[PDB]
Amino acid sequence: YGPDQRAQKKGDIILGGLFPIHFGVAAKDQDLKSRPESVECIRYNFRGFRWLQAMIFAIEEINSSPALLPNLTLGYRIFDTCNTVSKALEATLSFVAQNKIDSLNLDEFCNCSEHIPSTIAVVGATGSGVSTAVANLLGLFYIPQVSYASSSRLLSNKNQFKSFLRTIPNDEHQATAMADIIEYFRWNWVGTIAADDDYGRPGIEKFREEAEERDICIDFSELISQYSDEEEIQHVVEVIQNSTAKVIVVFSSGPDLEPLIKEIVRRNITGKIWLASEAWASSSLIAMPQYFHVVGGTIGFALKAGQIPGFREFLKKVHPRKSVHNGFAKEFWEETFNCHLQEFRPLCTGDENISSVETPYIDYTHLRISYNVYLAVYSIAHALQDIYTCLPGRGLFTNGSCADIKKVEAWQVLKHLRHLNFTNNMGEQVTFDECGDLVGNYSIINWHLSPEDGSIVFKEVGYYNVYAKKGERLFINEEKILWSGFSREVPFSNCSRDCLAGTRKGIIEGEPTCCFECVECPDGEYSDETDASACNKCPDDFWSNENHTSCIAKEIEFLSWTEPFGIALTLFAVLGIFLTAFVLGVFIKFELSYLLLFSLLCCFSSSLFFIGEPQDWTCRLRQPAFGISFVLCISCILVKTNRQFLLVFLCTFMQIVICVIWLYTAPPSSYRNQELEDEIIFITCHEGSLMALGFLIGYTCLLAAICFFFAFKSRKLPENFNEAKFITFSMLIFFIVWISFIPAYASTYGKFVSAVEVIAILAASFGLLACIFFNKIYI
Amino acid sequence: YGPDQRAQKKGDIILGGLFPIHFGVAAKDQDLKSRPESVECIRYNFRGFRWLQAMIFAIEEINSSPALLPNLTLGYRIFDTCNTVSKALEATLSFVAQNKIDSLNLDEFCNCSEHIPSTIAVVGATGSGVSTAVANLLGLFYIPQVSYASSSRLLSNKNQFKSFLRTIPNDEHQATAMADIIEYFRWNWVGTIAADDDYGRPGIEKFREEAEERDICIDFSELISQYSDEEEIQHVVEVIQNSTAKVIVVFSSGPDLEPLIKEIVRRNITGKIWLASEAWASSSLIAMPQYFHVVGGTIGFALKAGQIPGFREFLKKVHPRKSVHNGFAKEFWEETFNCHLQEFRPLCTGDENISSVETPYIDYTHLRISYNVYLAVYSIAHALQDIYTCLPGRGLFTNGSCADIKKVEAWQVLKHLRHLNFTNNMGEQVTFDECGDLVGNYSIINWHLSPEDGSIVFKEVGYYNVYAKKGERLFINEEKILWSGFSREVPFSNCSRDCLAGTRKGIIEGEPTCCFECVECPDGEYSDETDASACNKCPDDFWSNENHTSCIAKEIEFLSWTEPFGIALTLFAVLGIFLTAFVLGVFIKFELSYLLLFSLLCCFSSSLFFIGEPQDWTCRLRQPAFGISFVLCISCILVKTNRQFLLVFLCTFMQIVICVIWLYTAPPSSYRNQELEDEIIFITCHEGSLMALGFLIGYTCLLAAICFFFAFKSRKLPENFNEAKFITFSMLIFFIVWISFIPAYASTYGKFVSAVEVIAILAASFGLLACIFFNKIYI
Ligand SMILES: *[C@@H]1O[C@H](CO)[C@@H](O[C@@H]2O[C@H](CO)[C@@H](O[C@@H]3O[C@H](CO)[C@@H](O)[C@H](O)[C@H]3NC(C)=O)[C@H](O)[C@H]2NC(C)=O)[C@H](O)[C@H]1NC(C)=O
Ligand SMILES: *[C@@H]1O[C@H](CO)[C@@H](O[C@@H]2O[C@H](CO)[C@@H](O[C@@H]3O[C@H](CO)[C@@H](O)[C@H](O)[C@H]3NC(C)=O)[C@H](O)[C@H]2NC(C)=O)[C@H](O)[C@H]1NC(C)=O
Ligand SMILES: *[C@@H]1O[C@H](CO)[C@@H](O[C@@H]2O[C@H](CO)[C@@H](O)[C@H](O)[C@H]2NC(C)=O)[C@H](O)[C@H]1NC(C)=O
Ligand SMILES: *[C@@H]1O[C@H](CO)[C@@H](O[C@@H]2O[C@H](CO)[C@@H](O)[C@H](O)[C@H]2NC(C)=O)[C@H](O)[C@H]1NC(C)=O
Ligand SMILES: *[C@@H]1O[C@H](CO)[C@@H](O)[C@H](O)[C@H]1NC(C)=O
Ligand SMILES: *[C@@H]1O[C@H](CO)[C@@H](O)[C@H](O)[C@H]1NC(C)=O
Ligand SMILES: *[C@@H]1O[C@H](CO)[C@@H](O)[C@H](O)[C@H]1NC(C)=O
Ligand SMILES: *[C@@H]1O[C@H](CO)[C@@H](O)[C@H](O)[C@H]1NC(C)=O
Ligand SMILES: *[C@@H]1O[C@H](CO)[C@@H](O)[C@H](O)[C@H]1NC(C)=O
Ligand SMILES: *[C@@H]1O[C@H](CO)[C@@H](O)[C@H](O)[C@H]1NC(C)=O
Ligand SMILES: *[C@@H]1O[C@H](CO)[C@@H](O)[C@H](O)[C@H]1NC(C)=O
Ligand SMILES: *[C@@H]1O[C@H](CO)[C@@H](O)[C@H](O)[C@H]1NC(C)=O
Ligand SMILES: [Ca+2]
Ligand SMILES: [Ca+2]
Ligand SMILES: [Ca+2]
Ligand SMILES: [Ca+2]
Repeated sequence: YGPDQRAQKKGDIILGGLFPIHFGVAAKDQDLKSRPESVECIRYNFRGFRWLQAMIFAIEEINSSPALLPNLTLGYRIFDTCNTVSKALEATLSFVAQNKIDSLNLDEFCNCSEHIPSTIAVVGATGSGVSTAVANLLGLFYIPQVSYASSSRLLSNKNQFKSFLRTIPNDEHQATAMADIIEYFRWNWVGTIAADDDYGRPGIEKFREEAEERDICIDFSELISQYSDEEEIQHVVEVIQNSTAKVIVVFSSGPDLEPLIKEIVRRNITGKIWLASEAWASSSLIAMPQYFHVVGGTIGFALKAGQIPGFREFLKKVHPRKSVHNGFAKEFWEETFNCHLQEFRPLCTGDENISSVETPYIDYTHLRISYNVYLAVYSIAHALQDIYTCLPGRGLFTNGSCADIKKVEAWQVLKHLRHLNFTNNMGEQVTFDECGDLVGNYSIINWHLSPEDGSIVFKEVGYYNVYAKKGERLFINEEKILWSGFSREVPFSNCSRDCLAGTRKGIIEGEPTCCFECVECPDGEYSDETDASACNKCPDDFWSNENHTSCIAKEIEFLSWTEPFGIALTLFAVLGIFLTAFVLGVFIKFELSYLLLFSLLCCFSSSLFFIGEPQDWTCRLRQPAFGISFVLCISCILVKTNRQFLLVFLCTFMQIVICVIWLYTAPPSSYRNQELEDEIIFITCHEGSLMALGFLIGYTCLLAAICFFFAFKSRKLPENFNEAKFITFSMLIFFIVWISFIPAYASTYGKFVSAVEVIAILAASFGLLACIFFNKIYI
Repeated sequence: YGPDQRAQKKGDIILGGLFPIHFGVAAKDQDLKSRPESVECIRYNFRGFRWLQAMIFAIEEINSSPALLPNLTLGYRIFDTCNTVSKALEATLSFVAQNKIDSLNLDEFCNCSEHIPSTIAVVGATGSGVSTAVANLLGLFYIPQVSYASSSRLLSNKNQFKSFLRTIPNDEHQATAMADIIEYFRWNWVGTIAADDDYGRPGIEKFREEAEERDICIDFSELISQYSDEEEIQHVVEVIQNSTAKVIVVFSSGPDLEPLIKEIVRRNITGKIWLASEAWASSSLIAMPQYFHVVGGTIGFALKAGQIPGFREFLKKVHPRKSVHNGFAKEFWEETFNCHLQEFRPLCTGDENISSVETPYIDYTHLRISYNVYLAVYSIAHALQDIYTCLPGRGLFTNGSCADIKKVEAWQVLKHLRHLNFTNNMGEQVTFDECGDLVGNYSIINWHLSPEDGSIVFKEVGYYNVYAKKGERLFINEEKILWSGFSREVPFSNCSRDCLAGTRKGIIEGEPTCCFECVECPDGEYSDETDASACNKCPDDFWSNENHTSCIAKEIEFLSWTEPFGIALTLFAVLGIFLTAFVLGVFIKFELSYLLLFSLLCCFSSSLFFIGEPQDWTCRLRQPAFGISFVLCISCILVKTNRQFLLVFLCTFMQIVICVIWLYTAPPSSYRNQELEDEIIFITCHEGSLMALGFLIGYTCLLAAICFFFAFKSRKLPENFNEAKFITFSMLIFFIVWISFIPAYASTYGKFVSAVEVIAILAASFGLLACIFFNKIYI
């Protein structure tokens, strides 16, 4: 009853089932001026009719085989939901009629002797919003509903849907797989579009939750339908164009993506690559070659293919007249042949060949959902069989007491369906869990343009083994994948391009983390990693490179030990010591010849003890550069004509005591400074307050000025071959050297602050020897 | 029929309605050993019973008033959903019994003469998952459903729910308001918890979508229920503790938050402040004083209060025996008095006062949902009235032909309900939109502990005017708000604390943007803003401060024009020029007295033309510092005893020609360098390759060495009061000055590179005058 397009056949036990023979209802709206009448469905679904044939086929095979349910035939009242909740509820109200005794005891019947014998288990409602509406109704009467293609996670909530089983995997696996795919191809900037019903809406929440643990931040999320208006589709495609994310994850059904794909190919937005949900990844409404400019190379999902024998030929035996138990065969025939059956459109002969025309009823490669229909009706049969072969004292009910077959109630069938364990034709075990659902392995496909009048061929490119460990479930042989239909390289789909190791990562205010900016980091970068969030700081021994990479450029080594700018001065000091030694040999062969020889050799020989890399000892050894000059300058008070003569310890020991007092004041320690940036490693010996200044002013600025005060009366006086004038010239030369020393010493640094001191000491020690020894020898 | 707990009363036209008298069903599960029987509901809902009384009250008021629907009474079969889809569907299958003629024509009736006269409009199903299940069923028969409290956005989809109206606002406004609240108090780190049904699940998607335009990034999102297990509640509160976000947005119903609040107060997680959805913001299951340690100061939402007169006393007239048309009064009485009515628990007298005991049936302040029930049944009445007062040729149906009253069908009532326009007792217009829903203004509340044996008082702290402009809808008088029950300052709820203007903002890899890190930025920060994402670069005139704030510290001004380190040298140059001028006056009073006076005055007077801030002219004027010395050094070849004498242009004009050739080689331009970092603004005049070196070696290193070659025979020769020896001493002094000049010039910079040149020039010009003029005068 109810609708007048059934597929009815009697039996001892009647199943019943629901199928999408059409695609939706007529788009006309009731203004409710007249009495509102039944809406007509509009498009036609050959794949849905094939699914109906798959249910019918297994019913006939069970009824023919005596090895399963003998002496007992099965019936079916298959209705047709035109993919809508209203058309589904119209049918499943006629399912529960003889069951309407419990609450409404006012049934009275008065309509049939068998009173429309009760259905025992419905099969289906492919739509997930359809099954949610039907299972609310069939949970009052505990009739088991075995869906074949409704696959949302809301239906696995057994406090509300108390009688619901399904032979399709849940969608907590598929939304994980579409996160693992993006994690495998390494994108981080995607977009989501879901159908606004119970298939896409809770299926995209799982994807949003499971693509934030992998930090794939999502650009946009928009909801579509199949009854949306042009402003909504406009808003959606403006969001699509207005963003830059090439990977779009569409979690939607077949005919709900149709108004979006129509509009996008009408506006020619080429470039986006679509991940596909399981519903429309193999869909004859989107797999059209005129759409291939935009939809191409879409990575999809499909369930594991099944094998049904003889079903291919059972499909061929269809006829509008020969099928008495099939109300849909006629409208199928006149749809596939554009006829008009009699009992614009030509009248139909009724002898046509179905394999002539091309239609998705028979043009197919793999049984996927038809296998699930087949498995569902076999599972109902095997639960009935395990009711049929139960012995007393062994059953599943109270006190082990099982029940009969001829008076069987639906809750018993549900009880035996919960504890099911049986084997396929493909030899696999089939069990429903505590939430009543199979688990299977998806087979990832890819849409290819078959270039010999073929519309679109689906090339299998991998799988997704849900049985394996987490982290390793996804195997993609990615040699076959033609991104956007033709290409071979993986398209870029990040938000910002990952820039190099010269820079760190800086951000934009109010934007997701998957796109950034990158700015170079200065003065000690050592930015070693490729996508560092903050480049490090260089260690104190090194300085950053030109291109700011890892700092192996180290600091300075300013010592000047064997440098060619100091080796010549070392040679000059050696020649000065040797010129002192030859004069010593002449003055030995042929106290003023002893002390003013030895100390004058010492002040010229120990001057080379301050060139190179300093330390504690070589930094404390700069006070003998005053002490040896103090002893060598005793000639100016010892060799005068107005000369007891060994009393030079009146001032030399005073200088030694001042140096001993300054050894605590100024340090015996070389100190580094960092005055430049890159090569600024120095050593400068850090004279404390005034120690060297006081020593110099107490010895060398005093001895020459005292000798000038005594030889101011001797410079205009010849004595001992003009030794007075020669000593006055030597004192003036030493005063000139110490006048040249001071500001050039005070204004320079590092390598060039020891070189001036050693040059001044060599100048004094060479001058005091040359103005004395040559005049004393050659005369 | 159906259930045996009705509230039934006859009438010409019967309404029917659904109400949550209990809170849920018994937690026992069917193992399905026996035949499964009807589940019993468990808790009791006094507020739900008050809502039922509010429906009954307005039905009696309409039936008493002759000014609305005269000569026509109204009936009602009010059932009770125990807040479940199954208990609702049991009732609304008994609603549609006489309507079951269209599809199932096998009704036959055979049960009643009037055949259970048809309901015309149901009222309610407060649960949004309950109304979604009922409205799928009542859209086949086009019965108008007027919900009073189901308020999700899925129900406003008129392709599927073709007959559904509601007198409660949608929840696209409330989820916007809870984003505007957080935007007003300026947090950016919140957490969301929603009930896993159709009230919280699509209501939190609107909040997630509308709190990313304001960049309030969400920490966690977890779904709860009321039939969840202890592992799930454990997982949720571990997520709550394990995070640091004090603002938690709970979008859930009354009894679904109960298992979470029980567990949280059992684990004493104090500190989180709860934003409240409209459902549980005024709920007698969560507003309990023992829970106040955790739930306190929760900002809530409530609908606009209504005013019903006499309803307070109509509630008082209740009795289990006097109410013949109310099956719930008995179980209400024995629940509110712990009696046991007869026809552990004491037997009940049946004379008790209801206002004695405290219960949410009568302990209330504002009618909120009861007003919506009242408005719903008045709206049904007024649509019936506008059917009743229609004239022919005027109606809303086809050809203007309206229909009668005595044979009225439900779709006509739906047609008149769509075009409704009527006025309240509070004088406001009530219209349903094209999606069939009122719009109202929420009144934001806050939970306060009434400290005189009061449980929890709800203090109104503002509103949310949805009629106003976007951006300005939310008014919170925030002087009343006690955060966490007692405090007064707004609690901090950001992810990272907003740090200061010394630093920029750096990020952590794999974390949301609402928390960051902040690192100081070096060497030209000028980080002026308070939360800059990247501090700027300082301009070329300035350098960054110590605390890296806005760089008003500028660069150097190294010129030394009127400095006290150059003013003394300016005084020395003026005294040198005056000492030249007095010798000029003496040599005038009492060519070697003309040229060697004027050029020797010029080389000492023009030396002050190179101290200060240089320019093009003052940078080109350093070649006369060679030219004037070249003319003043002609005395060494003009005043000799072996002296035609005006042939000084043999070398002075050669020097002038070399200077003219060098005026193109070396620039007449002062050049800046930046050798230090902070104060490094210099000007150094950038001598080109060798121009000044060639000029110096061609004039001053040549004239003295040529004069020494001629006076080597004259230094041991007195002539003209020893002028030869005096000129030899002057030439030696000039050679000493030029020997002191060179490396101290080559090794210094900036301010201290002009000071050495001007000192050397003053030393030469003072020496050549002092060794000549005094000896020529005093003799
Ligand atoms: C879009 O942005 C993605 C950031 O999420 C980039 O993903 C990065 O890819 C790198 C490889 O290309 C990964 O490097 C790997 O790091 C692990 C350490 O965990 C190493 O063992 C691997 O050897 C190393 N791979 C290689 C080839 O060296 C990054 O870890 C990964 N980033 C993250 C956060 O996981 C995408 O590369 C980028 N896409 C494009 C096209 O630039
Ligand atoms: C948590 O983080 C929030 C960031 O989202 C901070 O919000 C910031 O608050 C500031 C005021 O406290 C805002 O400054 C305002 O900026 C506007 C310019 O658009 C000016 O007109 C206002 O005068 C100015 N307000 C003041 C008082 O100067 C920031 O704009 C705002 N940030 C954003 C992105 O909107 C919260 O302050 C922070 N919470 C705590 C406790 O630190
Ligand atoms: C699940 O997917 C896996 C992977 O494709 C399939 O496991 C394979 O099974 C065959 C037969 O046992 C083995 O030869 C292969 O080695 C397996 N692959 C592995 C272990 O990686 C499996 O058939 C799929 N289906 C089911 C129901 O498990
Ligand atoms: C909506 O909220 C607004 C704000 O509280 C209410 O508007 C006020 O209405 C009264 C009466 O007309 C005026 O005196 C106030 O000035 C209004 N407030 C404004 C304009 O900010 C209004 O009553 C609420 N309800 C409805 C149905 O609009
Ligand atoms: C797309 O970008 C343009 C450019 O500003 C803007 O005007 C338009 O509103 C955007 N559309 C959407 C849907 O954001
Ligand atoms: C769309 O673009 C593709 C390539 O840019 C081009 O081949 C095709 O003709 C375009 N179609 C339309 C309708 O613009
Ligand atoms: C035993 O079985 C009978 C009927 O099968 C049942 O009524 C009884 O309750 C059972 N007793 C037990 C203990 O299981
Ligand atoms: C029952 O199912 C389990 C796993 O689901 C399987 O191991 C076992 O073999 C099954 N029983 C039979 C008899 O096949
Ligand atoms: C909470 O944090 C602890 C500390 O690492 C961790 O062991 C635990 O798993 C966390 N719990 C959750 C729910 O993340
Ligand atoms: C919870 O904590 C509050 C304050 O820290 C304290 O007053 C209260 O006694 C605690 N309760 C329990 C059960 O620990
Ligand atoms: C006029 O009204 C009659 C009955 O009310 C109806 O049958 C007819 O179709 C109407 N015609 C028009 C043009 O509205
Ligand atoms: C009908 O409703 C509109 C707004 O909804 C209002 O302006 C008008 O006054 C109403 N009509 C009557 C008669 O009140
Ligand atoms: Ca399809
Ligand atoms: Ca933003
Ligand atoms: Ca409540
Ligand atoms: Ca992360």
